[PDB]
Amino acid sequence: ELLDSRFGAKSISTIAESKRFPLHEMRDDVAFQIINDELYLDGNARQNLATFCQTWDDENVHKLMDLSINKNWIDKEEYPQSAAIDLRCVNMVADLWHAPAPKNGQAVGTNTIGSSEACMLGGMAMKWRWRKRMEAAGKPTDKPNLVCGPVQICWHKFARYWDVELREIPMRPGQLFMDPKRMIEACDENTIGVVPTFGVTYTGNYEFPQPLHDALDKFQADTGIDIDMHIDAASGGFLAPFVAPDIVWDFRLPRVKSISASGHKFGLAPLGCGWVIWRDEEALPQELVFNVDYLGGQIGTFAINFSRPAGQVIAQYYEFLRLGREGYTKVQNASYQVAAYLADEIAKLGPYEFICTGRPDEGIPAVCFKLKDGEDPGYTLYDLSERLRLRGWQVPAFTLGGEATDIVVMRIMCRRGFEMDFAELLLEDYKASLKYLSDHPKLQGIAQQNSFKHT
Amino acid sequence: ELLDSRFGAKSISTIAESKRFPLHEMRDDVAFQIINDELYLDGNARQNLATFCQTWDDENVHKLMDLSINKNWIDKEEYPQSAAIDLRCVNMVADLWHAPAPKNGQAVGTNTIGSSEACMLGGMAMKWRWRKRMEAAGKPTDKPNLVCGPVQICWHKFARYWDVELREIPMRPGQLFMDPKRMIEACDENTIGVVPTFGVTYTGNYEFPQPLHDALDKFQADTGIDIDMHIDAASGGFLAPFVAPDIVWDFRLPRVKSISASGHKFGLAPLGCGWVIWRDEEALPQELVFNVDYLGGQIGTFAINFSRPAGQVIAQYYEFLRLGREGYTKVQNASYQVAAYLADEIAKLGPYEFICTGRPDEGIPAVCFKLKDGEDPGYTLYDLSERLRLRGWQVPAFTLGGEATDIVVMRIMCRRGFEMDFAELLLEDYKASLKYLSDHPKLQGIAQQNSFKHT
Amino acid sequence: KQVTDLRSELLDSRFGAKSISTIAESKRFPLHEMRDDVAFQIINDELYLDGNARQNLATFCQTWDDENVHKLMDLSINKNWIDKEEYPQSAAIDLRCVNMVADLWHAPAPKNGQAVGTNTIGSSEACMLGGMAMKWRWRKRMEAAGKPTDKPNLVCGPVQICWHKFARYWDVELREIPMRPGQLFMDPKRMIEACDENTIGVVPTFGVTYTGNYEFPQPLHDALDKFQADTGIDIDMHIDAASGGFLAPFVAPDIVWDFRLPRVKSISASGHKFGLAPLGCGWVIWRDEEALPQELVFNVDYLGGQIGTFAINFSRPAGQVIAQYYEFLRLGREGYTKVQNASYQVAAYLADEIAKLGPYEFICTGRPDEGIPAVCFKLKDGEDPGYTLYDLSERLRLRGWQVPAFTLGGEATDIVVMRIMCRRGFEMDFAELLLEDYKASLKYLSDHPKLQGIAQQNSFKHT
Amino acid sequence: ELLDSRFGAKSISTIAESKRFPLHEMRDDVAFQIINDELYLDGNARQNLATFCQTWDDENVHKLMDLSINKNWIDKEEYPQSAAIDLRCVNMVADLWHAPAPKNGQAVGTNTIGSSEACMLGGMAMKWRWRKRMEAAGKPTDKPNLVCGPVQICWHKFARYWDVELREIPMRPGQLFMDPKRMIEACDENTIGVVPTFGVTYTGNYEFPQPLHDALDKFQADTGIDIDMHIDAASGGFLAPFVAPDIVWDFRLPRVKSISASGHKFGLAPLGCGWVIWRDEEALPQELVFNVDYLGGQIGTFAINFSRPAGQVIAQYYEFLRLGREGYTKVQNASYQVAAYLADEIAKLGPYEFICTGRPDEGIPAVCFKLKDGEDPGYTLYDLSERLRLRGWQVPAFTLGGEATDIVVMRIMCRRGFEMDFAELLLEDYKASLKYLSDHPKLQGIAQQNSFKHT
Ligand SMILES: Cc1ncc(COP(=O)(O)O)c(CN)c1O
Ligand SMILES: Cc1ncc(COP(=O)(O)O)c(CN)c1O
Ligand SMILES: Cc1ncc(COP(=O)(O)O)c(CN)c1O
Ligand SMILES: Cc1ncc(COP(=O)(O)O)c(CN)c1O
Ligand SMILES: [Xe]
Ligand SMILES: [Xe]
Ligand SMILES: [Xe]
Ligand SMILES: [Xe]
Repeated sequence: ELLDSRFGAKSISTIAESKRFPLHEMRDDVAFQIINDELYLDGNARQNLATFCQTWDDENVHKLMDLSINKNWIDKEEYPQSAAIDLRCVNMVADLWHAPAPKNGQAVGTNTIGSSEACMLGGMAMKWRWRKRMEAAGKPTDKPNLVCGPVQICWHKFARYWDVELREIPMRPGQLFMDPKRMIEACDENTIGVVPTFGVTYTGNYEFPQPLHDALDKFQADTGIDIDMHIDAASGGFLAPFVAPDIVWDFRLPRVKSISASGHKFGLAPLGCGWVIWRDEEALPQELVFNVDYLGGQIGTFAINFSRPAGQVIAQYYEFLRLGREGYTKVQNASYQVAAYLADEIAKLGPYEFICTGRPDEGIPAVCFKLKDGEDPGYTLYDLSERLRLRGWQVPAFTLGGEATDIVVMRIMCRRGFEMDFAELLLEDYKASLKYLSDHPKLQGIAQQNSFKHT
Repeated sequence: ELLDSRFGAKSISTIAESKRFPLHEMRDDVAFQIINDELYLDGNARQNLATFCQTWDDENVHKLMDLSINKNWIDKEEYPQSAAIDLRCVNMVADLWHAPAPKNGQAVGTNTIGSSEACMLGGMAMKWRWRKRMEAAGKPTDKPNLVCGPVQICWHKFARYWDVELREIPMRPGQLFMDPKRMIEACDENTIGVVPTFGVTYTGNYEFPQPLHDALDKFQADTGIDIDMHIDAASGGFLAPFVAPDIVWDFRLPRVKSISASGHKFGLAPLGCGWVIWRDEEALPQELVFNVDYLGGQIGTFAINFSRPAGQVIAQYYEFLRLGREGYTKVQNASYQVAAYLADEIAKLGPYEFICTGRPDEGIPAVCFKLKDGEDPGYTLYDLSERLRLRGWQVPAFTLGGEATDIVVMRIMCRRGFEMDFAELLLEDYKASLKYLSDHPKLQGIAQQNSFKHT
Repeated sequence: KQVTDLRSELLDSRFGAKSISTIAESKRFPLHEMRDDVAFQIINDELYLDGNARQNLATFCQTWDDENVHKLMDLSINKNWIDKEEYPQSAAIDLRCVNMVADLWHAPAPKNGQAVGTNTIGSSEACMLGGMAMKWRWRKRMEAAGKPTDKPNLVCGPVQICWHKFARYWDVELREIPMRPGQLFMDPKRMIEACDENTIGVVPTFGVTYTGNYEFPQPLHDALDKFQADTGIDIDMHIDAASGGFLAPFVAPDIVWDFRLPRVKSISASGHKFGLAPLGCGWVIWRDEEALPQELVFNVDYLGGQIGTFAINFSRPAGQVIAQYYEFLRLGREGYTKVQNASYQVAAYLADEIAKLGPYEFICTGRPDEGIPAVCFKLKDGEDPGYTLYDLSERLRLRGWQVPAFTLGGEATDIVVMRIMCRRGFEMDFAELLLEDYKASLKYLSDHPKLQGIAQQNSFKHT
Repeated sequence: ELLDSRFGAKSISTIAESKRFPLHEMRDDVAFQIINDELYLDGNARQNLATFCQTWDDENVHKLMDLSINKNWIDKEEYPQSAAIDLRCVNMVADLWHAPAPKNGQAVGTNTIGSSEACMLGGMAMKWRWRKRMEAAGKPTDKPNLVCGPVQICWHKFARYWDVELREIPMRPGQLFMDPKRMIEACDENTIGVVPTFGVTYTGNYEFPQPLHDALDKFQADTGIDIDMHIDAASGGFLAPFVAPDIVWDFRLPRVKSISASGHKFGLAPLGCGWVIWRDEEALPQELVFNVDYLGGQIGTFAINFSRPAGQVIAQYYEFLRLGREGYTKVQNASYQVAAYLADEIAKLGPYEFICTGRPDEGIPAVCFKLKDGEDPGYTLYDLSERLRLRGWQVPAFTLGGEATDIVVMRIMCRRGFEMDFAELLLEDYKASLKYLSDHPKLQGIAQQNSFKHT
């Protein structure tokens, strides 16, 4: 007769008969506690330096989210003020990225669940534009390809799910990104677009759309093939407009037909928010828009999702209102300041070569380094990653894709709430780890599992 | 210069600085109040009988959601307990639908944001299975079609986005649903699958998979053509297993390779929860599964979205645990009792012809009706709907699709929280409106806009 | 052949248990206990059918929420206003409010440091108290003069219902100066005509419920002076300043309406209107000890000696007084002036904007020197824009708004007006959105001419 | 230069600018803290045994009241559900007190802010009924009187405010309440009615209506004069129906035309809730009723107040619903158990004579006693009351009215939350005080201020 020390009663196991739908009722408050108690086993992510997504808490965001638990984004009739708020965000994000001022006062874009949806949506519209143009000219439309650099996994999914051929320019030592030369070599009249990554996941560096844009202009000159771009700005999109307004990467570039980003990365929204914006009505094929009947007349949607919570848009709106440009600038500078500082300090502690050092004009606030080629300080980065985990930190070590499959890097993400003091403390732990490693030479070479690298 | 009476300070208009990204910071607690006050203009949906989604509030769900605001469903490393709760639900749903007990102890399915993503996933798997089968028979794969009845807009989206021809059997009078005879005429060797809708959005009725299944068995006998099904049980999927276990619609049928439903409809989860289950490992082409690397190995996802909150899954788990089968039977029975009462009471109040009378063996808890042909009681259903809005209720009137385009109906949705007393009150207001329309005959015919119908 | 699995009793989807109905079982006192949390949920659930009043522009009462008012109210649920013994600190606070209000209205500085006045549940109670004391003063002056006291009358303009109640309940004849086109208010000429030696007082309404205009007490005061010079009859006033009472002192301190005028013997107003207190708070102040006849004061024994009360109510919560005190303290003259100005800004903009949308004649355009923050208008005479204000009201309800249209009293019973109340929380942005919905409705009414003339029920007009 | 230690800032005194309206703004949170701090000087009433009103806290009641802060009882249009609940309460109270089942389904009554207004209202209705009768008979209506026993102050108010001669039958030793003999001596054709008090404030005893009713029946036989009754059941009204249903005091007696009670006494509602119910339509002269226009028709009010919170009615409803008869019987008995106990136990502690010992068939849960005539234990009750204050308790010692002005009583009110355990502790403190008075004989005779005795 198994008992539970919590309830002073007969034990209900969650693991026994977690394989069948449960047969019986159980008191609501007991069910709540059992789950609540399980959840203590989840991490809080504050010491997690792998993830990009918002992990900090603001009481106001909890209140907005909690008011919004039942508020259906798709139901414009019942929730007309949430609907209004969503459209302001669309306009505000469009403005931020130099979208040509919209003819009717309303920018062409949509909120999404994350950058993943936002990319498939950008992806579909590219395909359709390329398909329309090619049928008009009487040509085969069965073999579209996409040209890009070391892209996030959403692009591999989009390519697979929509039968487009992924021409990914491989990462290679001393050329880790998509350069203009290799881009051009991979393009022809079946290329639907080119996708630069404005903040490479693996390393934190920017892929600068301008030099690529110039190559595509030249390419049109030489071949007559007119290629559009879509900027995956999952993280850059809410960084560069504030701390590096000089970098031309957005709608300021004529070939850029759409951009996407994550609200719930550096836009500071809570998990469950992305954005995609098109340059104008022509960037978005009408065949893709579905009009749904409501009382005030009908509205068009381009989204994969239908019903879903409006909480994250309202929270996004709250970030936008309370910070503005002036506010976001100070926030993102804070992060860059932390990244820079970690970068300089870590350089002093071993023979490291730095792929990314958290400068605002090169990428996102991220430190990314590898060991110097053919040097051996007595540990690998997997080893050091293991030591830091014992001190509560999740600092991922992993190998790159492509022809740089030989290279192991360590990458640190600096997000909101990882302030200068927690960086100090990481550093103390970092140093203590180097010390234990050197006191225990036997540890070398042992750890060999990659960590989660994707978001 | 303009002041605000809440703050006794210079006014900030959210409607003036609404077009561009704001330049200045504002005090957090003022942004919060500004937004909080706007959201009072949203409805609370408790008198809305137009929607399927949960709008009831339970204190434990709010707590679970609130703890879960940052829990990343995709980050199995940091949130391993959330990961575990998710997998449990997958098994529990599979079990509910009579999926073959799984070999390795883990059923084949995934959580989704809603039924929209669930259906595209199932839709994509149908396409690939059909493709693989044609390529083996050395036949062309360029003209896929999908056969179905009056489906929810997500299937129109699917067919557009993925280049499949939608053969929608049209609603017509005395013939609203996909019947076996009409289904068979639309089938051929390019049909990727047939999708019954187990709870038709427009009317509430079930399309019964079993007689369709018999027709497809006969169809393969006669032509050698072996057509699969995917059941869109958006609403029925959490009703029938409890209050009509003897309706054979699920994996008990060999042709049914996958099923989807909404957790946030009758599965009682909060907004942002959907499910899709496949019959077994072979129903899911591996080319569609993506393996992400993590510390404890690697898990395979099939999902359009990537990062996204885990609260909904956790809340769904709460509902499963606290109610079980005995609980859910009680809960759904309650809604059924309401709808059946409403249908009986309303029938006595006008010259009405009923398409759906809210019985558990016919469909979901919904009453759906139209005016009897050639009868004219001095008003239209649009008219009665507008009178009802004035007494706070949202009871939609709209026209059916296909050939029944001519037909106006009123459709009442009974969800959790809309209890017998509330139904009594609506009944009073309905009578009160009937009277006011009879006292003011000039009102007949004026209102003619369709209401939100789609979920 | 069955396929179902049903239970043979009525169930509730919330509780997965047997149904309990509030509606049958609403007829007799209930016989059985029920679980507390279930009782609570059943009730809380029903209350979602109440409006939140944010789009209700018919009411004067406070509808905005402020976290601190909620906490203060929540601490005070049990605090009994009448129980000076147990809640000496609440008693102190109440006394401070009375002084601050007196002070705000230029009451003569009290001899003993304590003004003569009381808190009440709302203006209704305030007014009966003012009316009672007026009646008693007059009764005594006549008894002194050995005259008959059985036929008292009260002169006033288009007043709120409470005066109709007071007049009935207390056997006083109501000489209401009737509203009529182009003279909607008690004017000096018609007031004088109604006045004789049984007039206990004249009651200017400083903020008319129906329209929002001020009846200005000073011209009336002048007439009443001239009237004494001619007849020797000495008539008192009492100002029903229900709403204007917490407006003019901040935005129009030059309008002479209060104790600055010697005939004004008491003033009443609502804290839970432009006072900004939460529902259930009024005030009445007497000029001095002599204005409140001792016969009306009841003395009750407490441990610290005895205190005198002039209240209709006895036991009652102190929350609103404390809440009112919070408002006074946190705002001051400086804060009120701002908060009040904000509301007048909304009214002025609505009035200037709405004027452009149809053929309207304006009774009140929300100007600080004319009345309260209210917009009140009627259709111009003999214009037919294609709808009545009743119809326009209806289309507005469908968009969530409650903007009343109702007929005026007296001889103007032939006029339909629309009135918009602008209170705290109804800010410029919300006024922008009303304007959009108003425009949308006009467009709907113009594309759908059959709607004209159909709607004809009066909306709630009184507070 | 003066500082506050709480805010480490320039001091604000509430005592300075308690004289004039304040000039300046302060920070909201500071204002709030200042006030909150002063409130700590208020008692919490748990040891106050002088009062009648509810002083116990229940979480649900707090939430309801807090939901209802803006809910306007008069505004039937905006808060239709609060209106509906109000009306149910009228019906439940009517039934409770054996009112004749109302014709049209709605009993004639109204909620009020307390017993005081409810008494005013019943009083006016009495004065009108007599007025109308007398006019019809062509007789003087200028000299109305009221006959009553030791009434609560509201009846003295009633009489002054409405020009009715109060004929209060005075208390006298051995005869403390209105008895039929003296009642009849005071009655005539100008008597608007007799008011028995069903739970006398000063003592706790019931004035029994039935023997008076017989006296009034006999009276009408001898003289032709027909005299109505109003019961003041401020406290008795929510006691006898549960623990003494046999006492015939209510609408079972035909001459009872109206009854009034406090919700916030033994009705268990929070402060600000009273009831008055009429026997039927005819009991309530239509002159007194005012019709206000709303949209759903028009409603009749008979109230002194106009705008006011609906929180308390709602709270009252919750108490009714959750408890019922069976609950109320339990709650009320428990209080009687306490007062019975105190009465037996105090009896043993000195030379006391009891006026009221907390028996259900005699009065409310109160103990009221005086020192035995010509007996001197060496203290007065005033002295005992003061000793008890020192140890936290408020136990009032006062003198009775009329011809018992020679008499000092102590009176203990036993209300909800003053449970057996607290009585026990009062007894301990009671014994210690007597011991202190015994050891310190000088203390005797010194204290002489009457306590608050009225509610
Ligand atoms: C470049 C890029 N694009 C897409 C994504 C996916 O974003 P989300 O998880 O917000 O859907 C990420 C995060 N990995 C990314 O770095
Ligand atoms: C049959 C069906 N399938 C798909 C959906 C879409 O579900 P969701 O809102 O969860 O995306 C609905 C609800 N409209 C539906 O009725
Ligand atoms: C002039 C006037 N008098 C008194 C009142 C009554 O006040 P209350 O609702 O606060 O009791 C009102 C509106 N009710 C009013 O506007
Ligand atoms: C018998 C009697 N009648 C009337 C009242 C007045 O009650 P309230 O304070 O609820 O107005 C009381 C309160 N002492 C009472 O006991
Ligand atoms: Xe869009
Ligand atoms: Xe999967
Ligand atoms: Xe007073
Ligand atoms: Xe009433």
